[PDB]
Amino acid sequence: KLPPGPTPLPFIGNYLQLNTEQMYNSLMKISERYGPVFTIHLGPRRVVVLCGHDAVREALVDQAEEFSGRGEQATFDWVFKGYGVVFSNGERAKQLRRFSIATLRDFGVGKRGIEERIQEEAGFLIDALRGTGGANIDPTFFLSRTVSNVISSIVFGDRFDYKDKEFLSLLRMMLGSFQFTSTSTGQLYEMFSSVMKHLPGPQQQAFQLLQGLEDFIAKKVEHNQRTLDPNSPRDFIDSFLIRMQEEEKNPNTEFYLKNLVMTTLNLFFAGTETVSTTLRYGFLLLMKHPEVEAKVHEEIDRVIGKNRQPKFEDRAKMPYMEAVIHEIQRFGDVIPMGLARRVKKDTKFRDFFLPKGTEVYPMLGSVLRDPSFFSNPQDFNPQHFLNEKGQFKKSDAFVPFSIGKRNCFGEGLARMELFLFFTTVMQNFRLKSSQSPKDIDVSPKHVGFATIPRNYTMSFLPR
Ligand code: HEM
Ligand SMILES: CC[C@@H]1C(=O)OC[C@@H]1Cc1cncn1C
Repeated sequence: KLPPGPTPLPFIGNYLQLNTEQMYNSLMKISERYGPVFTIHLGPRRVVVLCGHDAVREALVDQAEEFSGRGEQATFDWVFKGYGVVFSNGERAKQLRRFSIATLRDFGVGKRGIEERIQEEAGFLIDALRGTGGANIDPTFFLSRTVSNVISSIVFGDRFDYKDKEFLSLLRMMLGSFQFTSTSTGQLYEMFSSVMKHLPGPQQQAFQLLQGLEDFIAKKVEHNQRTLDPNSPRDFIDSFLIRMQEEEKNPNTEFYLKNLVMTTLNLFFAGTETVSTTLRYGFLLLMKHPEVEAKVHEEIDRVIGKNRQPKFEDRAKMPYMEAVIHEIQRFGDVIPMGLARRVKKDTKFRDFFLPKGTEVYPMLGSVLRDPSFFSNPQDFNPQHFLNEKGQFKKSDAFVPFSIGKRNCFGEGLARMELFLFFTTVMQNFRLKSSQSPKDIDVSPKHVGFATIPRNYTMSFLPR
């Protein structure tokens, strides 16, 4: 009645059929044997795995409500503990998601206000890149510093200074723990956390980075508290603190300190690392494909010129750039196995029975590479998103933000950011790699919770 799967063993589950370094390939390999909907045992964790566009959409959209539970990610769980918008369920989820979305729009998200803040931050990126003077640099932290400062404005009320030493450490905490969950040990940790949380190893260093992140947010919330102005909130924290006061006499409130810290961390973390990873990966692809870089240039120069900052609406007259960013997001597949769902009630899903509470892995990468939707899914080709007339072409299999009732509500911000950061950088610079285009390796460094591109250095050269 449960979907079919390989026969597990007590405690280790499907250990023998799973290569923890490449969980994605391991899971896809077994679906070729059992079909697109199958059961797996990640140690004692029983998970139903959804592969391909059809399986994922049918579950997460067509049976949207039944599949709207949030599952676990054991590493982030160590810090969040089911608190915060991301890992919440039921009433907690309802309240915090609703609140978060509204307060984000209230601070400019999806509006003129945050476009300007992205624009301003992009100029600061251009300045920093200008300052390198075309030298061979690691782009990692130039990018993350810029991305992070958009969401930081919303939640903390101001950007960090680029020379802020603490800001860099915050960014390292985010990079290191994100990377960890993408490694072989990280993915083993998803199977065996009940043991591994108490053992020495890479898990502990990731925990202490998560701890550093929690500590800063806690600290920021306290400062905000002692200086709070109930009539004029400066940031996301303030709005949340204001609601906490309004709800002090409701004993079943979801608005209390721990949910504040964790939601704030959720957004600071998700609002920094993913766009940063996507950008980092984008530029590596662009250097691998010099001819794609040239069309991006051709379009930018013809549509925007050189004398003004790119803006969000330039999107509509830039089908190629839109296709390029989509392909980067499709190819880069930053969240390859989505973020775990779970069934809200006993569920009938296409001839299978899934008991209430059953965890679900929506294999987002398998949709992004679904051969029914993209002609050459393993290649980087912006034509995946283009008409024969050269106009932009939507895809139902373009699901990097996932789909359904618990989909990424940072999508708006992220789309704007990607459009602005990519265009403004490509407008002002051309890219020079350390190695020859043929020698560049755009295969991932790590694939686990996230897809991480290999470490590289590069030059940003003025046009
Ligand atoms: C390229 C950029 C991004 C990608 C690819 C991405 C991807 C994802 C994915 C795959 C999920 C799981 C959705 C699901 O459960 O079906 C998710 C959830 C989430 N993301 Fe993003 N994200 C991005 C940027 C952002 C940003 C900028 C923010 C904050 C402004 C953000 C905040 C969140 C939150 C709060 C959730 C959980 C929503 C919930 O549980 O209700 N993300 N994201
Ligand atoms: C680590 C970032 C977010 C968090 O706090 O816990 C899980 C979540 C993952 C995520 C959501 N949107 C983008 N990412 C990378």
